[PDB]
Amino acid sequence: LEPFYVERYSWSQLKKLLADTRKMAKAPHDFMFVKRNDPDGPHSDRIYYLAMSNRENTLFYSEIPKTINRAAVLMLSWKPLLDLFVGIASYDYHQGSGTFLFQAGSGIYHVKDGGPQGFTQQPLRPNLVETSCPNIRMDPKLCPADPDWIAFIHSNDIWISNIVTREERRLTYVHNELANMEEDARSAGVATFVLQEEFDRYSGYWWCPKAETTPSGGKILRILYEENDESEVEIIHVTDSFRYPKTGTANPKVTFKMSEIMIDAEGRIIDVIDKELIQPFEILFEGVEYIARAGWTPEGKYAWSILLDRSQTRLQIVLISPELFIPVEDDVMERQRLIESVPDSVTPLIIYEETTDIWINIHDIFHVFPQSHEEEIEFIFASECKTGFRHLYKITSILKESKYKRSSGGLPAPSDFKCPIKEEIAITSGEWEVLGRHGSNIQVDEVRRLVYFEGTKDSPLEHHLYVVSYVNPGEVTRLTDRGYSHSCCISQHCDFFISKYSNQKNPHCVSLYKLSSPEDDPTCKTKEFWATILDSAGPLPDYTPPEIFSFESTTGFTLYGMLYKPHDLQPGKKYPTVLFIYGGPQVQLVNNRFKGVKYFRLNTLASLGYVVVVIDNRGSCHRGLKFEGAFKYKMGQIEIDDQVEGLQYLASRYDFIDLDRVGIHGWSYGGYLSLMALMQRSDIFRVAIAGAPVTLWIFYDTGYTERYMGHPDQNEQGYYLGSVAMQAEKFPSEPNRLLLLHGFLDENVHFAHTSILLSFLVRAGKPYDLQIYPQVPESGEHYELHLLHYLQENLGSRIAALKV
Amino acid sequence: LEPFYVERYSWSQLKKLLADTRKAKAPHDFMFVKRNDPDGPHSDRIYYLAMSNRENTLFYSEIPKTINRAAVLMLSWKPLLDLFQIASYDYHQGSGTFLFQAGSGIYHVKDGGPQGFTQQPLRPNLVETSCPNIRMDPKLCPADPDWIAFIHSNDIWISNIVTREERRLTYVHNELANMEEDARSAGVATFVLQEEFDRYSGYWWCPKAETTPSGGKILRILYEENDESEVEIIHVTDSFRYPKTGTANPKVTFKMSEIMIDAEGRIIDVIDKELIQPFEILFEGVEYIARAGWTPEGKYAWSILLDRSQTRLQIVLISPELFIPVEDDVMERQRLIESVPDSVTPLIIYEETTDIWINIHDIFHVFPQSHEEEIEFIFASECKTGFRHLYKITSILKESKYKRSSGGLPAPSDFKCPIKEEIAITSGEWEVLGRHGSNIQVDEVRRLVYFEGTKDSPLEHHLYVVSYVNPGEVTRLTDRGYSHSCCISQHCDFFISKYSNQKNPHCVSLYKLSSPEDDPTCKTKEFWATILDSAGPLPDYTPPEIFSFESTTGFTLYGMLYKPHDLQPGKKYPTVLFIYGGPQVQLVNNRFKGVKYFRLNTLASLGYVVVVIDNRGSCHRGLKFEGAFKYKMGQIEIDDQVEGLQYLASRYDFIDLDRVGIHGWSYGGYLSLMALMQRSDIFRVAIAGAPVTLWIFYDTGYTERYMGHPDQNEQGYYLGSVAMQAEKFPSEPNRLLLLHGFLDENVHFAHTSILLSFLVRAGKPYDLQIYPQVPESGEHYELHLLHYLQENLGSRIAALKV
Ligand SMILES: *C(=O)C1(C(=O)Nc2cccc(CN3CCN(Cc4ccc(Br)cc4)CC3)c2)CCOCC1
Ligand SMILES: *C(=O)C1(C(=O)Nc2cccc(CN3CCN(Cc4ccc(Br)cc4)CC3)c2)CCOCC1
Repeated sequence: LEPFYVERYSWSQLKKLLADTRKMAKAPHDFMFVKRNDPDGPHSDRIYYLAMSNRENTLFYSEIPKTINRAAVLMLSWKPLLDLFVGIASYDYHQGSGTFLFQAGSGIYHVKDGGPQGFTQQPLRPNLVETSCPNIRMDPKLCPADPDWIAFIHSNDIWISNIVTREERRLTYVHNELANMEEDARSAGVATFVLQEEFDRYSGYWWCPKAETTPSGGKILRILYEENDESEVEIIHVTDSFRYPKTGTANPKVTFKMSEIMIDAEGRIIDVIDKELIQPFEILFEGVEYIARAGWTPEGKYAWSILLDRSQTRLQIVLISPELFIPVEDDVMERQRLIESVPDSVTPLIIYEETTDIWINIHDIFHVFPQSHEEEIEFIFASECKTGFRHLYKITSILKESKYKRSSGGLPAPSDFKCPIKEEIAITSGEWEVLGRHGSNIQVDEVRRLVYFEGTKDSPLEHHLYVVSYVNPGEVTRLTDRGYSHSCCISQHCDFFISKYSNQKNPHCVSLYKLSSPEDDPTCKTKEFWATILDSAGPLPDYTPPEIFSFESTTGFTLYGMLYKPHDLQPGKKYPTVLFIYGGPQVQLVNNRFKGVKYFRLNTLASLGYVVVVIDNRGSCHRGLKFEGAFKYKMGQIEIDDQVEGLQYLASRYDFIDLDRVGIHGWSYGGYLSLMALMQRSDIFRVAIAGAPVTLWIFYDTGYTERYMGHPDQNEQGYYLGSVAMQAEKFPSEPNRLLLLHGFLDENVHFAHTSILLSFLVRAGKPYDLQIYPQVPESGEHYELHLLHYLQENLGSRIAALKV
Repeated sequence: LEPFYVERYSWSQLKKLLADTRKAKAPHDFMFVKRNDPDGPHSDRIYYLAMSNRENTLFYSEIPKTINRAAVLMLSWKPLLDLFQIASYDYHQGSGTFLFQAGSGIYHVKDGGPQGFTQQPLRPNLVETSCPNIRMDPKLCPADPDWIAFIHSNDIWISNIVTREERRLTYVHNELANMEEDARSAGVATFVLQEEFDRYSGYWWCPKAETTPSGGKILRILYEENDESEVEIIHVTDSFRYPKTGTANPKVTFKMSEIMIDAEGRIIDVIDKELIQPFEILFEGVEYIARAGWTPEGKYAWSILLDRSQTRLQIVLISPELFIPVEDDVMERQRLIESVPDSVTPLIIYEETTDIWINIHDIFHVFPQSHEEEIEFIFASECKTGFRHLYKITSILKESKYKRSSGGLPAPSDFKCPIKEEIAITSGEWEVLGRHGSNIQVDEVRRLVYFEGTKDSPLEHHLYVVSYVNPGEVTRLTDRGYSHSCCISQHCDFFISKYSNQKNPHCVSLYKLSSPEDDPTCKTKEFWATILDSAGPLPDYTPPEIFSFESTTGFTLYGMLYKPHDLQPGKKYPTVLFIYGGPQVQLVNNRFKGVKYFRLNTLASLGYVVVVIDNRGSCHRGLKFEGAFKYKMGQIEIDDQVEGLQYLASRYDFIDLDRVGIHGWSYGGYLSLMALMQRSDIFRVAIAGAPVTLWIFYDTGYTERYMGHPDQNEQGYYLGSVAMQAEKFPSEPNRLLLLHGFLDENVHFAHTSILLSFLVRAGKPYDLQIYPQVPESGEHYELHLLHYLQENLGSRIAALKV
């Protein structure tokens, strides 16, 4: 078997090759369906959505016709909703009023469409909400109970503002803008760094969906909101500064407040009353580090929250009555009578609790039914805690008065607020997961008593949409077609769904499907294609898709991989191999989706003469908790076995794979594994290129690290064995084998990781290559040029093998 | 001619080679104290600082009245201090008090005063404090050695070492405050003055106490007070005030603490005094306080003041009568301003200009005042002939035409003093040295001045003496064949020389000075004793050859040549040019290069020709030679380097002109980048360590001296800033390697960072090594550099690789 040698391009030639082959718009999303209710007209529904038509991500609408010509294919045209001469990330809407609300740059704007006002046939001028606030307003939201009222965040404080009356009032005085960050670490209504980065919770305030009428003929509006104290939280610097909770250090001090807003009959503010918890957060919610999720019951009787312990191994869904909140009062005497005024019946309610020896994966599935009985609550939730696969469970929990009495002056026991479980029915089950993250949610038809959900049942390589009864769960009907991964949205009216779908051969597509029922059984569901929203571009002419492969592993699981065969393959000749790797939690690289946009350059590599290989090792997602839990406390210790195992699977089954000439490359967790690879399996991997790698888990945040690696105090040996900075001595003593790439201003994986590795590589007298991108298209081009040139001169080419 | 290829070693082999080949401060800050004991054997005790891996500390040696002139006396080092349960020191002849900082503490001891001479180590006595933070820059009051001053959290404090009384004199800085919020300091020299003018202290004791009626006294401290509020701020892995070229330097003034002491040495009172008119009014156009002190009797403070362009120097006398108590009360203040007579004016005793630049030095000697309207002093200047010579000046202290009471502002020449006389003491195509320890010692009895100079050669420093009265015969006291660094005893009967040459490691020796009985002004020297024996020629080290070549520019240029060891006939070798090439430095001279530049030898042992050349701009060749790159930094240095390379090559067939690398640090890293950028044909690889890449990112004091304000020099700043010219770099990799420390506070990493941005944006390849924070860093550097040169310049694979 002869070794193949890649063309040795000059730097100038490689640059040109890359510029020619290079020669990604946000596909429509945030769909909403509004009925036309016009019997004489041709359209059942208008859909609104966000999309890029190098453009503003903006609002569009399309017309859903009552009938189609089933001989032809209908392509909906995109009608601009706004009169435009930055972007719109998200929008808010109120059905009764037809009020849209959204941020675009510095301005909060609003418009009406689809309400009592009727339906525009032309773009609307966005109406700016006037403000006196110096700085940018963030995270605006319509009050669902009065669309004249919005809320927003200015300088880490909650404000409300009336789009009719022009009235603007600050609700919280927790922070002053002209201040030092060491001086002021307090914020209200804003989710802190760890909750954004590690739990994907972006908002920290929640309009109560219902009014309460005042006897005068006015009303009370309400805002549940998280208030955070970051005083005790590590501060770090980047070429400004922010509060980063390093693993094993302090997370922010947290609590629930409730802003109660009295409005008169003319819609002017009478008074604002900031309320606090009757007993400090730490008493009422023992053991709870993070507020993962919060909102309200549909009628606003209770607020709810999903609460986690620091070790993220215990989850509690808790009901919080507005009555548990008493005004913020200076005088002890006056304050003392308020606490007596609160009855002992008004206690917190833990409607659900679960635990695992692995970890809770937080998700966006939680549906509450209307309350049929004061003493009960009925809800759908998803959990891996029963079977080790995320499944939907319909639960009834009893709102028993607690044993604990505040009047007595004692402290509450652990299980004092636990609620009995009347009913806990599994709606789904199997060796596959319900998806509850990154847009994946459920839709509940309360009339037909059905629930639409996305899942891995047909294959862990493809997402499909499914329906099932939550009343007598059995048959799970798949609604999307096989041979594609789907990302779906269901109309609130549950008579339509939209799928964004693709596969390795074909670019993403967006289609609309009409849902029907046979007249004899409403619970049974069929789908018919209705219209295209976004036509697939079509197979890329210059792009050759990889083949998906699998192999039963010695670890007892199937492992899936992608193999990019060298273009123009020669017989008898063995080729140099590049392993591209992520291999960390919460991510799957290997699935039936178009990889031609993001991983187009794995194709470019194949074109130069490299075998390219990707493998989802254990710890990767869409394979259930047991498969994910394999590296718990042992990050870095197993992933490279699985990668090597798969590489030897392929090498015995194909002989164009030259095992003497394997390179590995990855960003973030991949950068980490690329370093671990050269360190542990020096005999397999000739070169390792580490992009922005984790090199020292003690330099990484609480929410992520402690979930997978525990508190460092109780896992020094795992933290040590998983930290490449601490094991510098194990790298090769010959150069041209280790390449480090890092953004200087990285705020997720600090440059700190790369510098601390560099000081330890120097102490250990080890060689290294480094590249830095100090601030942007120009950086990307330099990366790809440097990567291809490094692989050529140090792996692929003639001169590379001479160099040893 | 068949090309030599260096043995291709592995990383682990090279690391081992460096480690095998790898297998302490010389006596300094000397002082001579007379024994004054007729029956005893010794004339003098000498105190000095030295290490014998060890703490730098105080030692003394015994100078014998006589020696056996057949033998060689090695002085033995007696430790003066007892180990505690030192970088500098102060001394007070009359009392024999030593004062010095050792770690966090200020200690003191007595030797050689009335209390006599110890025969054993003394126990350092701690100066007790209530101050939370570390005390800096302790100094004895020359008027009363019970009192010291020191700096604490950027304010001046005093402390009596007998009474233990402690008092803060200035209230300018709040320690517990944001560094951006509080930017005032007192008695402390700011970044640019330490870093670009080597002034380290910001306050000066008046050397005399004025007696009061009560039997008490008044002690005086002149101090600088700085406001750094408008100065740019930069942050490193805290933050500090860095004046970027063309931006604001600190706001500066003179202040004076009057300290009333009673007859038992208790502080009665402390009065803070400010200039009667602001600094900007009294000293028009002055930006920098370069130097300051007192006249020997304490009648005047003195100062050497520079303009922003560093082309005007003034020496100014400042009477204490010029300061008034700080009074926020308008009525009181006006009354105080009226009470100070118009006859009391700053006296500019000297003023000079140049179209090149002023070079600040440490030479300034004031003679005892013999008349009230005359001051007699010795200064040094390049401004008359373009070489630094000593001038004896007498200036007339007339009453000024400006009268404060007329409510006007003074005109630019109102404070200028007539020059009664200006006499050259030295002259010639050579310079008096006045920096890095070089100064004069004036003998006021025999009317002679000892000084250091390049008179005999630009490659050797020598000690010289000459009369300052009928200047003529300059006598060389040090011996030819060595570069010397010297200190003269205050009694002027001895001198010490730390000397070396290319072949021999540094040595320190004591010489006795004598006069023939018939002429005290004639001076001879006799060897007396060795203070530190030379290690002897290094066994493993092979000294380079000093060469020179007559440049087309019309100057002799000097270089050093390391011939490749075990030289083969008919074979040509790869050449490493090592470079600094910048102002204020000379790499090529007759000194031992076996410590600092030992690795240039290692290179030659591996089969590399090594070249070093002092291009124009380098020092010790006078102001005209230095002035070559005025406004044009980066545009001429590499021509000289290449001229000397081409010269060596057309004389030696063993230089492979097709395989030249260049390497340096700082200015040398700059020129290494400039080299590959302008002379791509000559240089295969540039290794740039801590390069300046953007002249607007460097400081005021240095950059504006050599390049002026950026507005006056758009083209020089552009052409001299390599980061502005990233597109002129090679498109082929393994030619450019950058080395930087992330924490550099002189050449910020920012220079490397901005360069990388433009290299990326221009699609250019580069290599990078970083030292994040320590002897392990140096070893890795040496290891990466030798291996890099092997792989990419001098080995067989290197030739193949192209
Ligand atoms: C890690 O999580 C994180 C990071 O991912 N950083 C990062 C930096 C730079 C680029 C990317 C995107 N990535 C997309 C896939 N490409 C594959 C590839 C391209 C080109 C070639 Br020639 C081969 C393979 C690589 C680049 C991601 C993000 C969070 O913060 C820390 C850094
Ligand atoms: C520039 O002025 C400055 C600087 O000099 N930095 C610096 C950093 C690290 C080391 C040195 C010491 N330098 C001594 C001379 N060596 C000669 C040599 C050694 C080894 C080999 Br293999 C060849 C030649 C080189 C290193 C100096 C200091 C001021 O601030 C900016 C950085």
